[PDB]
Amino acid sequence: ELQLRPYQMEVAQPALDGKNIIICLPTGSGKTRVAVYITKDHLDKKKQASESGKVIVLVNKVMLAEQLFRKEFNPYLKKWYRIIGLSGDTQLKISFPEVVKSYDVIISTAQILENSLLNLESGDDDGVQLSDFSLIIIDECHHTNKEAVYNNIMRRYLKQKLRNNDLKKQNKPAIPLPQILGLTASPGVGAAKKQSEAEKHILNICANLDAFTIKTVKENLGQLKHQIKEPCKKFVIADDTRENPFKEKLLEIMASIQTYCQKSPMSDFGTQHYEQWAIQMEKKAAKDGNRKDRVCAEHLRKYNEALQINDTIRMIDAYSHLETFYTDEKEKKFAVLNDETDEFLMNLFFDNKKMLKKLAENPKEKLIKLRNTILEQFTRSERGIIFTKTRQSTYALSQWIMENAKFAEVGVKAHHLIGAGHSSEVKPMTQTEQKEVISKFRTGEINLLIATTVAEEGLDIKECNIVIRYGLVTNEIAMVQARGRARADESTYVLVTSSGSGVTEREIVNDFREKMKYKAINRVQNMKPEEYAHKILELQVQSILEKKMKVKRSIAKQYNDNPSLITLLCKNCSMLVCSGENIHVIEKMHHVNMTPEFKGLYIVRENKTNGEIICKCGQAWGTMMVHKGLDLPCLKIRNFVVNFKNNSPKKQYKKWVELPIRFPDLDYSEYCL
RNA sequence: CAAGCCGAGGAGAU
RNA sequence: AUCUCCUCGGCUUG
Ligand SMILES: Nc1ncnc2c1ncn2[C@@H]1O[C@H](COP(=O)(O)OP(=O)(O)O)[C@@H](O)[C@H]1O
Ligand code: ALF
Ligand SMILES: [Zn+2]
Repeated sequence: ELQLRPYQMEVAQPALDGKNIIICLPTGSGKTRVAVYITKDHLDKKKQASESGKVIVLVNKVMLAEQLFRKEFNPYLKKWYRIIGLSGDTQLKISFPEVVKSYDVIISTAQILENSLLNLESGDDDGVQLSDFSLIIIDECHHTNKEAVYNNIMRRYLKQKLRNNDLKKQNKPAIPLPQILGLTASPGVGAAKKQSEAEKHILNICANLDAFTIKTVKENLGQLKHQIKEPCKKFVIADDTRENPFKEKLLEIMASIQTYCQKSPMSDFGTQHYEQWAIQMEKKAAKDGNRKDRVCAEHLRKYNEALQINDTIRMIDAYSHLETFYTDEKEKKFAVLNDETDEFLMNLFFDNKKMLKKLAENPKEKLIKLRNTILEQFTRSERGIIFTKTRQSTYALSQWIMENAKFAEVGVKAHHLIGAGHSSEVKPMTQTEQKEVISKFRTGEINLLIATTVAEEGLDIKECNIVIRYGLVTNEIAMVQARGRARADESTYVLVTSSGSGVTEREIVNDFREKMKYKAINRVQNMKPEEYAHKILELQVQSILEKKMKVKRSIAKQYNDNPSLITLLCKNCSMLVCSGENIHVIEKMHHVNMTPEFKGLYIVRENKTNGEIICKCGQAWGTMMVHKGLDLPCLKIRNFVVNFKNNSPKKQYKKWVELPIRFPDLDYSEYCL
């Protein structure tokens, strides 16, 4: 019961035979269906040729594999060919390499394939080679960039093609190369002010994919323009003239402190510059081992973060933020006990804690304007999406909807969604839970979704009525793909932000960028095949040379692997904590210090199962990892400082890998008895 | 369900 | 060439 549309056939017509190419069309245009038709045709062709038919699909997002397998690929091609879908959630009880030759239609996340290839290179596992496949398909080709996943794969493919081209003039024997297909909407641009640079970017993409063409549609183009409707653009601007009372009280506290330790901002409050100088102050103070400098800088950084959320968020949230913060601080110090600097700071806070708590309840905003727009549009509808920067923002919006009685009066449903993985002060969602909330939305049980970048790509929905960004602009690709998800016959696109910032300017950029994309695409579609080949070959060669250079510099990077040359100190107090040798490793990942001569030092805490460690000052250090019955105390380099044996250059890495010198794996024979 | 390692991209600054 | 903030994927342990 497979179906196709005219423009679909037109755009794919080259690839139906040979022509490893790309496809560029707006969202929800049957790209997936195009791919499915091509898969079926390609395999049928292989069978009629008495030749092995292997296909594979690659998606950046884990959600997307399940989506494609569920709704598009498995249904149509189930009867004809075996199909299977893989991801991180899935368990490859068989393995990858084996299923490569079992199900004959693979769908997989990228890093899986790469991992198998890399293992093959290592020889640890049988692994897999490109030859095994006959047709490699891709989605969201735009990711194919300097060190992106896809690009790693393609770099291998390109290398092999160069070898085959070398053989072409040396020896008849050659190694097969699978046909490569590409599927995207916006190949995107590398932030090029000029359109010549943009067309160069495009050509770089094509070369990274052995494109031979972009091959967009022209003839049925009108049918598509009719078929697909663009949401009406809407600018929303709100200025934070109010909020002076509360914010200014806090700003005065900040000034008090910068004077309290001679902190010259050299910039304003409510930005990143201030944060970054605060961090550089922290760096300097650790290089000094001095207090009142990194600690005060860190507290000021916390305050600036509170302010910057205030720029877009209800102040109550910032008060809760810092309330929890200093709560933990007091708990740490009491646990340690069970100086003037911290005393000044904590008291300085608590002196205004309750008063500022009272202030936080006062009204007077962008949030109000957003509520108005949402309510109005929902009444107009008689589904909704929100994008913004931070998960915390999504939660705050959900609370704002929950508490505000007007939204209840409207009856609009709403729930927040955020990305999998833990991001430090947010409860990490679950892939399963993401599916749940998504279906709740797709079942009408949720009418107003909240999401981060993850939602911007894929997440195909039949029809969404409202799309509203809230103070979120990064790059045109993000914005355009976000607009694509509107998907309703009558769609609306909104963008909210302050008028002081250049956010609106960035929006206008992305508009101009969209224009430039076509301006360049039409310049390349109408290009010489020979000149096209020359440019693409040069770009592919350049990319491969760059990768080789990067590999060589990386190889020369880590060569020291010194056993014990150092001393690890606490960073608040420059107190000795460990030595170069007393450390040991487990899982070739973690580090630990047994030899309870260390144990005489550290302190423990736990509240709410791997308990946390803290210093004799109160500095946080690490966790108590349960491994093989042992409660090994594992520490994070991110919260300590170095001193070499010689010349004492104080340094700091945040990641053990940064450090070339090596430590040994633990031998339990020591701990016996 | 918790914790940890690595890689990547983009926003901002040098 | 380099630093900070937000997102993706994979890997391990409980
Ligand atoms: N042969 C066809 N005839 C009509 N509509 C189709 C056909 N194939 C796919 N579609 C439509 O295309 C949509 C899927 O588009 P898809 O390519 O998956 O989105 P995107 O292009 O954003 O990845 C479906 O909602 C379906 O209605
Ligand atoms: F391939 Al699309 F939106 F165009 F997921
Ligand atoms: Zn300490």
